[PDB]
Amino acid sequence: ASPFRLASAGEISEVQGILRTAGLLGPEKRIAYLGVLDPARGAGSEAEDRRFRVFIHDVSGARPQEVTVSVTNGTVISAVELDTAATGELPVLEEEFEVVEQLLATDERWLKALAARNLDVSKVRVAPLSAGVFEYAEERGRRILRGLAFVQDFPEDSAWAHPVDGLVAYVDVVSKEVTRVIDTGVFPVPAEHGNYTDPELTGPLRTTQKPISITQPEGPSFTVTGGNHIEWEKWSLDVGFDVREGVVLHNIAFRDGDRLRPIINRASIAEMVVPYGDPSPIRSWQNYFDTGEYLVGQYANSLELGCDCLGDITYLSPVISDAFGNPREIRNGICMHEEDWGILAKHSDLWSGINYTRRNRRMVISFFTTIGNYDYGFYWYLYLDGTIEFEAKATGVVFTSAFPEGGSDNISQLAPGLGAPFHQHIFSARLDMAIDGFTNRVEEEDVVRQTMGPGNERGNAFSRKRTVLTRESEAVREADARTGRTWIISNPESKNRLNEPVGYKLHAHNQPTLLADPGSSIARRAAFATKDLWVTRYADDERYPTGDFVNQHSGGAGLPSYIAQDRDIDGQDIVVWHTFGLTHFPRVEDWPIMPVDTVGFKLRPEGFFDRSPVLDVPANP
Amino acid sequence: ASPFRLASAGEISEVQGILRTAGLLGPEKRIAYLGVLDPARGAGSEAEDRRFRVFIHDVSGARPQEVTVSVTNGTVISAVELDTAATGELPVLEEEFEVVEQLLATDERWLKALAARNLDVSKVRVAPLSAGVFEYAEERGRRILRGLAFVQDFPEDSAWAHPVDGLVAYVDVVSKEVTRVIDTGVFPVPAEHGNYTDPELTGPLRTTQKPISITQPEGPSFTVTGGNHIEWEKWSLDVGFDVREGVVLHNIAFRDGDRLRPIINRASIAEMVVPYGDPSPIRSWQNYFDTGEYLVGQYANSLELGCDCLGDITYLSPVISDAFGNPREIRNGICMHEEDWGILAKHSDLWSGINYTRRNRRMVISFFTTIGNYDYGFYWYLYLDGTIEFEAKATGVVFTSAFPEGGSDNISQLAPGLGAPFHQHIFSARLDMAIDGFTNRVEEEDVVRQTMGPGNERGNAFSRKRTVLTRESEAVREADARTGRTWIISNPESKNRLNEPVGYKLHAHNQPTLLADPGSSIARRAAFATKDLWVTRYADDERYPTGDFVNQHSGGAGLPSYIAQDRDIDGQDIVVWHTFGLTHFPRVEDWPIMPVDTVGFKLRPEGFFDRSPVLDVPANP
Ligand SMILES: [Cu+2]
Ligand SMILES: [Cu+2]
Ligand code: NA
Ligand code: NA
Repeated sequence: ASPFRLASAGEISEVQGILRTAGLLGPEKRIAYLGVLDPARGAGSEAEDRRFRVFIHDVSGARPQEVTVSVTNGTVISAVELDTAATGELPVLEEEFEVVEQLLATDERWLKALAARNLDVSKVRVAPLSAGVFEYAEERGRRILRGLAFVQDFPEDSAWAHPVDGLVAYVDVVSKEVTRVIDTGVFPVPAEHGNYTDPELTGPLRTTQKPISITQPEGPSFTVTGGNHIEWEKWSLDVGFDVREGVVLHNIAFRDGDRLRPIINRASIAEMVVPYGDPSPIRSWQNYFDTGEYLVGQYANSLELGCDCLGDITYLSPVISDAFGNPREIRNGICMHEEDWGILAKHSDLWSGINYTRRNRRMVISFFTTIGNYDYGFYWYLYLDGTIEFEAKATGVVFTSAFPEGGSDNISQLAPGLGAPFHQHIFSARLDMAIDGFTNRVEEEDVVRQTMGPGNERGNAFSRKRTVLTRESEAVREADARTGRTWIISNPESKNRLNEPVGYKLHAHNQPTLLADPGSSIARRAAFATKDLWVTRYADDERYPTGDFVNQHSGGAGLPSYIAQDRDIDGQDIVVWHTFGLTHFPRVEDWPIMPVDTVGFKLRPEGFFDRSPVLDVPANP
Repeated sequence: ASPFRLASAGEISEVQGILRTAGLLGPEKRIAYLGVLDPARGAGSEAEDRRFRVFIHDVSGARPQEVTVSVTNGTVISAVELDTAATGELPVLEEEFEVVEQLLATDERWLKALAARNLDVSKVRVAPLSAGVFEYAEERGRRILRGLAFVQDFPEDSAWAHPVDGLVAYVDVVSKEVTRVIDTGVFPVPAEHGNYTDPELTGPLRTTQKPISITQPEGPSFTVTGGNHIEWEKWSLDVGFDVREGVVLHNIAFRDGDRLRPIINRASIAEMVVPYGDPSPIRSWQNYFDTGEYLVGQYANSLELGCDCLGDITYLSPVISDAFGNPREIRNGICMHEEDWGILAKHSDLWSGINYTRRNRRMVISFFTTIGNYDYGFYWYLYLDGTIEFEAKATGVVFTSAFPEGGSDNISQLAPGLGAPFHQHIFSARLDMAIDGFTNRVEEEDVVRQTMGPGNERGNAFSRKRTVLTRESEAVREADARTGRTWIISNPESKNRLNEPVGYKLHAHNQPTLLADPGSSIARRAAFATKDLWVTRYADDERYPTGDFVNQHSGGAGLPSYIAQDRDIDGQDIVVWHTFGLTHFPRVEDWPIMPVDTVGFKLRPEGFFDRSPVLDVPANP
C-alpha cells in the first residue's frame, strides 16, 4: 500500500512498544510530538520504510530526546539528547496547561492580588500562554508558561467577558513553581456578560431561515482508495495529517490526457504566529506560534454533519499519539466534499449562433482547530480549471483586556470597560514545488508602465517583466500590489506546445506582513513573517520556517539560516514559503463571538496546459 | 405602489405615445437610451411622478435631443437639442453595428485588401467597435465606428480564431460612408480553429461528474413584494434595472431590532472601460466603455435554469425600450437566490463546556451581459453579518490578433500564429452612501508602525490612524496595500452605544488602476480609472464618472469636473466612486474560451451595530 498512507492505531502502538522495549519510554517520559516521516527523495522503488519522529519529554527534569524509529524493522534508528537552552524547548504539553491555574491558586502573591480586587479564587480561570524569550535570564533552559486571569461568574459563563487586567504571572511547569507575580494596579473587571447562548442577549431566535438542502443523489464524484488517496475530476493527491501541521497535501498531480503531471510535492501550513500590539507590560510579551508551540493538529475538532460540513461529506478520522504513546482517534477530524462554484465559462456568439455555458466545481478538504479563545478553519480548494486555493477562516472569541478610561491607541473598546488589543494572525505556507517534475525556478513578474513616445505614440502600451531568482540570497521577496506583482513557478526543461516553459502563478492577497519593530524579540523569532515570499533549495531537515523547536527559542532559527547557504535555485528542487495574514483591529461586531474573517492565496496555471483543460466538461444535466 | 418599481411595458408604451403626440418620435427618429429617473431628494411624501429620460437619435443627420417626460401627467417636461461635437455622441445603436460589415463589403479599398490576402469577402466578419477620439479631425461631430476583420470558415465557425491583422477601417454610420481603410501589411491568418463544441477539440466528454442537487423544500427565505422589493434575513432593498447601468440596488437597509436603518441609497456599476495595450496602429485606438457607449443592460442574457443559475431561483424580467419605443422584455434577465456560505461563527470553549457553531448564508442578485467576444457577470451579495460584496466575473473569448514572428512585448501567443493583446477590464462602482441617514463622511484608515522605545520598550506596538476627507479637492485617493489602507464611511451624528460614530468599512482588492500614459487620450476620457477612490457631494445630474455622453467625447467630463467644485463633504450627502479592475495578460489556458476570472470589493460594518447582529441565528435544522 501507499507510503503516504495515514498512520494507523497499530503503528502508534508499535512505536510505543519499540520505545518501551528500548528503555526510552518509562513512567517519567512523555511524548510531546509524534509523526510519520515523509519518504526520502527518490527511494519509493521499493521497500516500505515507515519511520516516525518522536520528541520525548522528561517530567523529572532530565534532558529531552529526539528519536526516530522504524516501524517496519521495529528498531530505534537514532536518539539525540537535546540541549533545550540552545536549540529551544519541546512543544507545550496538554497536561501542562492545567497546571498553571492550580499552582497559582495556592500562591500567596496571587491570592493577595485577587483579594485586593475582591475576587473569589474559585471563580478565576487562568489562560496558560506560551512564554517567548525576553529579558528574564532565569527562564533560559526552563519550561515556562505565563498566565492571564479571567473571571467566570458561574461554570457556564464566558470568562473572556471578564478580564482581570493589571495582573500576570509566570510559572515553571516542571519544578511546579510560580517564578513571578506582577501586579501593576487594579482595573475594574468588566461586568457585562458575553454569553451568546443566553436568550437574554440573543433575543428570540429568527424563524425566517428556510432550509437549504444540498445532496448528491448518485454520491460524490471523487473516490477514496487506500484510506487517503483522492481522485477527483483529473486531480490526484494524498491527504496526510500531522499533529503539528494539521492537514498536509501530498503528490498533487493532474491527469493531462494520459500523463500524470505533478504540480506540488507537499503542501502545508508550516507555521503561524499571532503577535499582539498592546505595549502594556501585562501583555507586551504575548505571541503564540500555534503550529510550532501548541501543535494545531492536536486540537482539531470533530466536525458535525449539517453544522460544520454541509452536503454529501466524506470524513477522515486521523490517529495521533497521546502523551504516553497510546493511539487517539480524532473522529471526523477532516471533511471532504465537492461544492458548486457558479459559472466556469460562458459565451453567446452572434456570428456562429452558438450559446455555451459550463459550471464550475471545487473540491474542499478542511479541518477546524481550537486553541483557547481562538478557532481556526483551514480550507484547501481544488478547481476544475487547475486552480489551487488555500483559505484560513478565523473566528472564536476575541482576547480581551480592560479598556482604559483615557482611551488607547492599541486596544479597541467592545463593551463598557471591555477592550480587545490589536493583533495579527499570520500564516506560512510551505509549498514543496514540483511543476512537471523537480527542476523548477521562480520568476517575479511585475507590470511595466510605458511612456508616450516613439513606438507608443498614443500612450496606450503596457507590458510585463519577469526576473528569475537564481540564488537563495536573491529569493527573499516583498509584495507590490501597485505593480501587480506575482510569482511564477516554472519548469525550464518542460515546454508546452508553444515552446514556452510550463508554469503556475501564485496570486497573493497583499495584506500587511509583521508589523512589530524589526529589532523586537518577535521579529527575530518570526523572521519568516517579515517578508511575503521566500524560496529555498529543498533539504530533508528544513521543514519549518521557525526551526524544529520554537517554544522559548531565541532569534533566528529556520528561514534566515536556511537562505544563508545561498544555494542555487535556478532549475532545481525548490520550496516556496509564502507569508500571509490578517491584521485584526477588533470591532464591536466581533463581540461576543466573532463572525468569520478570511485570508489566503491561490495558484493558477500559466502556460501549464496546451489549451483550456476544461473543454471536456459536459453541459449541466 | 413603490416609486422604485420597475418600468412596465405600459409605461414604455405611454412614453412612446407621449413622444409621438408631441412631434418628437417620427419615422426618422430612434431612441438611443430610455430610463426611469430616480425620485428627487426628499419628495416621496407624496404624489407619484414617474419620469423618464430619453436620448433621441435622428437618422437623417439632424441634431439629437435629450427629453424627459412625465408618464404620470402625460407631458413632455423638457427637450434640449444636443451639440454632439461639444458634449459627445449618443450611445451606439444596435442597428448601427450591422451596418459596418455591409458597407465595407462593397468598398473597393476593403475588397482590394481582402483580395491580396486571398480572402472571400462573404467569409469575413467585421467587429464593429467604438471609435474614441484621436487625431482624425474629420470625425468631430460625426458618428463613427471602427471595424476589425475576422474570417469564418463556415457559419458556425468561431471567427475569433482567424484575426485578419494589418487591416482596419473607419465608417460613418449616419451618412453610410467608409472614411478610411488602413492596410499596414499582410499577416498570415491563423488557421487552427477555436471551436469549443467540436468533439475533435474537446475529446470525449467527462463521464465522472455526478450531480449536485440544491433545493429549498420549503421555498426561499426571501420574499418579493411589489414586483421588485426584497426582504431577506433583516435586509430590505429594491432591485432596479437600467438599460445603461444594468442592475441597480436602491434603499439597501437593515432591520436592527425595530428600526429600519439605511446603509446605501443607490448602488450601481456606473461605468466600465476596457483599454488595450498593443501599440500597433491597427489596435492602439481600441478602448470601449461598455456601460457608457454600448449600454450593458441592453445586452443582458436570458439566464437558463440549472445552467446559469442553480438552486431555487427567483427571476425578474426587466422591460426596456427598443429603438422605436416599443417595450421589449428581457426574459429571466436577473437571477436571485440564497446560497450556503460555510461557517458563520464557531467556538468550542473549554472553561464553559459550550460548543457553538452557526452557518452563513448570502443572497445573490446577478445578471450576465454579452458584448461581442466578451461576457461579463455582475454579482451582488448580501451576507447575514451585514457584509455587502460586489463581484465581476469576466469570461467569453479573448480578443485576438496575429502573433508576430519576432515576438511581442504587448501580446501573448495562444496558438500557432495567434496572439491576444494585453488589456484591462476596469469598473467604477457608484455608491450613494446613506449610513444611518444622509449626513456621512469618509475617513482614510492606515496602519501605523511604531518604533522600539519609551512606552514601547519591547517593540511590539502598532496602531492605526484615520484622516477625514473634508472637501472634494482632498477626496481623490490611492490604494496602499502595504499599510492596509481602507476607507470608512461613517455618520458623525449617529452613535453606537459606546458613543462612537456608526460606520462601514470598504475593503478594496488593491489591483492596478489604469496603466496608460497620463497624457493619452484614454487617460483623459477615463480619468476616473486613474485613482482608486473618489468622493463627491451628491448632485442630481452627476450620475456617471465619465459624463452622460461618453461616445466620442474628448477628455475630462464627469469626475474631474465634479470635484473641481470643491464642495464640503464632511457630514453631508456624499457619493463614493470606487475604481477596481483586472489586468489581463492572456494565457494559453484562456483559449479557445476562457475560464472565469473575478474582481470586486466589499463593505463590512465597523461599529454600525451595538454587538454582533447574528446572535439570533438558530442552529442548523
Ligand atoms: Cu483576531
Ligand atoms: Cu480580458
Ligand atoms: Na521541490
Ligand atoms: Na449620499
